[PDB]
Amino acid sequence: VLSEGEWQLVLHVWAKVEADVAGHGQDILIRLFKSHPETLEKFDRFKHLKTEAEMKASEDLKKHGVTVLTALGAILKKKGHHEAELKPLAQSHATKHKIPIKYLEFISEAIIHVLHSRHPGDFGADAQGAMNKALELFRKDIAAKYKELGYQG
Ligand SMILES: [C-]#N
Repeated sequence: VLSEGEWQLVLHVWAKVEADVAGHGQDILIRLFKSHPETLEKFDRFKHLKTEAEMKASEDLKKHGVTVLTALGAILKKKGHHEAELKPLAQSHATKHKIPIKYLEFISEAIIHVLHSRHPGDFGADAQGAMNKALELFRKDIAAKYKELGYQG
């Protein structure tokens, strides 16, 4: 359970993301695909992008990044009361896309890295700690849903 103070830190930093969801989305995804190209193989529509330049050029990837961050922000804003939001998400990622929890840890790293790169002054140790806490809660609850749906991790 995160405290109100920790959620305030998470939401405060998230407000910076909201100023440019598309920009942040591109950075986070490109980051993920570069650090872990294996995650790219999971996206049929993006598998062919060879370089970072091509990724930035992709209109579809930019649209996708918006969809991802929009969903994540809606979850974070629930401050832990996200059971209903997690259900559809857990089902498509477990059953349809087969996304191991391990990949969710990789994207969590990508998010933290980008926030650190783009907002040093607002992403100090405490803010990063609060953000890490929130993302861990997300992964914990998503993993539980995985088990219930027959995927596991
Ligand atoms: C999902 N990206």
